[PDB]
Amino acid sequence: PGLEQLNASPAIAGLMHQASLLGINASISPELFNILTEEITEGNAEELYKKNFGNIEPASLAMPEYLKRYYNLSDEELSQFIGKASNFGQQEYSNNQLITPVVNSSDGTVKVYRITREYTTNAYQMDVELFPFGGENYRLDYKFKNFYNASYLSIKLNDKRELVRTEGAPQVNIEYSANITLNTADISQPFEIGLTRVLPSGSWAYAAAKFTVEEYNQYSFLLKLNKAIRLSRATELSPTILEGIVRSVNLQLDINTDVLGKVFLTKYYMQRYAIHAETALILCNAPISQRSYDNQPSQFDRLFNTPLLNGQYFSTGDEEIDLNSGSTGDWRKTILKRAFNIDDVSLFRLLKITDHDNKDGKIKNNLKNLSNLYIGKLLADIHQLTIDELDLLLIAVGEGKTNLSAISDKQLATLIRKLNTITSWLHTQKWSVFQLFIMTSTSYNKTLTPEIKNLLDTVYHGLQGFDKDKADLLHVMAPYIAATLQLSSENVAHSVLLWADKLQPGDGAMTAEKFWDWLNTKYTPGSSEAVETQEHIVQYCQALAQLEMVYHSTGINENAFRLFVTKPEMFGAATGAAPAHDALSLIMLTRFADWVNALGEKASSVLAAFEANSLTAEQLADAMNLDANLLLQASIQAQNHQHLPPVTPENAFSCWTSINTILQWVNVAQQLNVYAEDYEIPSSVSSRKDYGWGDYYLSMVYNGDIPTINYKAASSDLKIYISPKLRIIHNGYEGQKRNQCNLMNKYGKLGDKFIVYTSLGVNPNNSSNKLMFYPVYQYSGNTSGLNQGRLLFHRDTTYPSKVEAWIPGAKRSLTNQNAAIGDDYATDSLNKPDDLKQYIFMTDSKGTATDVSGPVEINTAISPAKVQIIVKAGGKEQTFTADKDVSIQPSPSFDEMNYQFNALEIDGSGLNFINNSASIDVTFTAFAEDGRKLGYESFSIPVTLKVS
Repeated sequence: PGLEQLNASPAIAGLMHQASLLGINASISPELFNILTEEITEGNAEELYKKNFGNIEPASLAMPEYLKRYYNLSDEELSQFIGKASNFGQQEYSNNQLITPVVNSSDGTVKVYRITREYTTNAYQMDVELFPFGGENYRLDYKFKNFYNASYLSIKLNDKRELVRTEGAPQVNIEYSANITLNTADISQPFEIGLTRVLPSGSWAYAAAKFTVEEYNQYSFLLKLNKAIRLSRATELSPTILEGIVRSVNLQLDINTDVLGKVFLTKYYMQRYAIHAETALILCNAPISQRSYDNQPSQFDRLFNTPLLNGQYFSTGDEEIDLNSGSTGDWRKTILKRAFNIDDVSLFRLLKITDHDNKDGKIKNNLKNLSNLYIGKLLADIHQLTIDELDLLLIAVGEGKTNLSAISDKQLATLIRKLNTITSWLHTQKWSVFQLFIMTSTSYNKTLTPEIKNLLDTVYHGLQGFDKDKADLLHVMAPYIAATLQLSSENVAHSVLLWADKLQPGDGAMTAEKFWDWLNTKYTPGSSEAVETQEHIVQYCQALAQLEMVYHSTGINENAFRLFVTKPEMFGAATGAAPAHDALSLIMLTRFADWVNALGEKASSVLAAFEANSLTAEQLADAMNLDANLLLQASIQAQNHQHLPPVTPENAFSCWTSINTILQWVNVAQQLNVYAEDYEIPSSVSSRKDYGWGDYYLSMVYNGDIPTINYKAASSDLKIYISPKLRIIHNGYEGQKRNQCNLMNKYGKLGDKFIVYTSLGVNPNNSSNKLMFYPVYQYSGNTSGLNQGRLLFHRDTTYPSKVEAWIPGAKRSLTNQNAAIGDDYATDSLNKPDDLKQYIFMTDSKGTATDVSGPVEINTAISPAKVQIIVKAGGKEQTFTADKDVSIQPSPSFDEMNYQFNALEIDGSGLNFINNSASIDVTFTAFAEDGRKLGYESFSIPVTLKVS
């Protein structure tokens, strides 16, 4: 739980990137990872919508009740993603963005508007807002702060195009509204609405905001909203809280890996520590978010001014604040005092941890400094450390020369990690930070202690004439120094000497040899004055105390300790490099010792095996009494992930560093433990009784069913309710029509209007192919670029060729050079649509030729309204129009169109019954813009009555 062991064993965790780590505590599936990652553009919007959403139209999804129901989210949770909405059209900015759906009753369309506001000028002296009332007409709300005594005010879209001008001089605290119109050309670019007020002498004061207005198709909008929502449910954070994180971290409204990483770091910080979301964010290295959202006070005011000294923290960034300890400054210093719960002195130490460079206690008051001091204090706070402990521990890890200052985000994160790992470790071990500090750090403060004077005298008289040949130096040396040290045996001391020599602790690299030389040469006992080098020798002194602690602190088998000191190489050391003193290393020695003791008596065999290459896994297995394969797969597992010492199968068993890593694989795994007088009706009726083609046979209605039939019985009367859905598709059974239609779909959108050709033939002469081009001529229409016309064609021939279309009437030929294999268009210059009415001769210069006949003009436009449903029961036919009946109407798309009829009421009796059964005719039909019927598919719904 909480993934504590994953935190405990950094080696195992090290294999994986934090990004994956997120998967455990906060819910984000690999695919969800993908859903977050995909980029959303307006072009992409439709497909990604098909991607992210099913058949549902965005008009259906946009309804607020529908979302709540679908997501199973509370109204508040829903309100967090989407700007709040009133009963009225009025909507307001929430989290510095406006999100407004706008539907026009005329069109029957759903369009979602999103506006971005960013202040270029002022932000004081100005407040401007923009609301979309409808297409092309917007309401502008602007209020004035600051004073300007102007003759008139001009609201300008750009330097040129003033939206509004006022003869009166604007006054204080009055938001004034003026209706303004913005064009589609205007909307496309994020424009700057600038309010300039001119007073005779000023002459003017200027304040302006940059608005980004985005039009969203129903589909894409839901997608982007989707990411906002999925984030909030899974991470379990507020959409505003996330908003701060995203807005803070990267470009507006984009969810990135870094952003996820930040959500994760915070969650981890808050899971492990009492810390609330806002404080954990700063731990994550963030700046205090000054914004106020959700009717909550900003992170900053809540952080600093929940209590009141008697002043609201301005956080201006202008004010110089006296942080030194030893001075009484502004109330601002007092502000800091209540917030952190610190004295002036300790605050000074805080500032110093924040910035070593800052000579006097003065602060810029910007966000960076506030974040830096707070970082120092929280750095102390999350772990169980006072500022003293945080200071020693920072110097001990070795970091604190280094200041928070401007520090790499990468480095702040590293610092966070180191602190987290060690703190959890000390916490487990029952060791204080100071105890750790005395042992870790290379400090060794220079002083002639009585203890030191005594060691030296004994050793000095002891070592004075030493002959290397006669005896081992360490051996001879061991009892002298041990004698000085309290309760250390000769062996313990000898092990210590080895470690000291390997470590070389000091600003001056030190060796016992260096040490002895200095002693003989320079040192005199009982003399106060001495060579400055002494600081370095003092280094030796504290260092020995240090090394000794490692042995006692870790609790290592003494022989094993000698082994580590004598051959750190086995422990994965550089073997040429000094035995490591790090946090990573100290834990390593400790885990190694515990392991040795666990081995117990057998440990001699193991450690001995350890001296040579003889120790292996599965040998290790017998000792641990774990299954051999467990160790072996630990090894495989080690080999696959990347580690500080790399791990290879040859090596998995022979070198110790791999062994320690493999064992951690073990720790992780073990942790996971791994009569009739109603209608005696048929119980349904949906079979294609008949299917009919469009009038022209160009388009048709593909099979889609009338889901069920219901009925209510009355005296002589019958009420039957039906739910038939309509489908319109443009594809032929097969042939040229499909090709032409494919061209229309590929090259153009729905309602567009254009000419297609009925009869295509191969030319006698000029043709080897018996193959023909499939032409269609597009017009300027709903979606047309510059051109009046474009000639579209589909060519079967694989080989590259030029296609030319010649017109006898026109006497001009549209040309395409090296047309694409599948489909291509020859643009028309000095385009006249009338020309294309005339007979066209199309050919490849190479073997293909075709002659086109029977030109037809077609209008693809179908209002959902024009399409109908017809019914035959009894004497009278019944009809139902789409506008009333179609709940949501489909966006014009060439690909397909679906129409939904809510429910329809139908006649019965009459419908005369034959063979005691009768059917109710239901036929779906449609009519396009040019005036042909797209097709129709007729259905039957049978009914049975009494029996004669």
